[PDB]
Amino acid sequence: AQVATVPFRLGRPEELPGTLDELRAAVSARAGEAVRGLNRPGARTDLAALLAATERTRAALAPVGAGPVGDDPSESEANRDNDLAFGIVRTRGPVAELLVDAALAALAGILEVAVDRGSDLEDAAWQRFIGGFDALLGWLADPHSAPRPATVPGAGPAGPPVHQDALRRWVRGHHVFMVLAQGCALATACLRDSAARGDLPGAEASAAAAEALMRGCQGALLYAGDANREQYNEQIRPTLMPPVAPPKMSGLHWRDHEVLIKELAGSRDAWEWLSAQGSERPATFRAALAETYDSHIGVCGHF
Ligand code: HEC
Repeated sequence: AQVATVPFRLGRPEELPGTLDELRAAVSARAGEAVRGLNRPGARTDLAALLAATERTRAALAPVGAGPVGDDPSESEANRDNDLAFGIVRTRGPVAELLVDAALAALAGILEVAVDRGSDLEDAAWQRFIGGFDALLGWLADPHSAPRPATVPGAGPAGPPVHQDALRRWVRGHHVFMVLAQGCALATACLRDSAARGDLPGAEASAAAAEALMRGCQGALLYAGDANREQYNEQIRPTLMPPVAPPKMSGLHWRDHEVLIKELAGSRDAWEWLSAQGSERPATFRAALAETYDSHIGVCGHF
């Protein structure tokens, strides 16, 4: 709809790999490709070369999309209308590798607006918001080491508010939601599995990935509210037409979010287990966890 790239191809979060070995054999080859693309020389000089690097990468990548899913018996209309509302199409194929394409696609969508018209988001919140991609792809490239944070160029100050540019950031922002939700769902399932199997190094890396993905979602919720408050201001005009409403998420029941909170639940005993074995991630995660829950205010309706 010229506000976001549609359809946004995405995997079924239920089919996501569940253990650190199944994740690596499935996604580490395509993720490491994407990591090499987003850190090739010159790509981090400014925000412009980062967008060009994002496009060269996903262009070079052999697309894995085996078409739309279609007849899905596990999908409800509460999931479908929620998927339609933001142009999401569930796509057949390597679900983990699709998450790599969705990440590269959603990031490029965020980078277009910030190159033409900058961003009034704080330079500290801007970092964790983009670093969530570096976290996801860096960890997907090597699910057994904590991802090391790379440099993220700044954004210019917010230029002239173009018509419904806060709507472009509202739809393009919700794609980052489902991208980062699936990723954080992985690192929790791997943390749960590694903990039960006595994989202490694997538990540490998965927790580190989940935390940087949680901090990356907090910055995604600030970016969302920045565009929703700017939306609330854009509607003081009395409109003789029926006032077209911004697409909203219909309650907690969007698919990737349903999976992530189920993963987060029942992962309780693993976080306490990491804290006992001398880890420092259990503390800084609960920080990012509460920071993210607070950041729903101003973004989610039923909230
Ligand atoms: C509106 C729909 C949203 C959107 C845009 C996001 N979340 Fe979620 N979330 C939502 C609700 C209604 C609730 C329950 C609130 C309550 O019961 O008081 C939640 C809860 C969470 C949680 C807590 C999980 C738990 O307590 O076990 C987390 C961690 C969470 N939500 C994460 C999250 C992230 C990372 C989002 C951006 C991708 C996000 N939410 C968006 C509803 C909504």
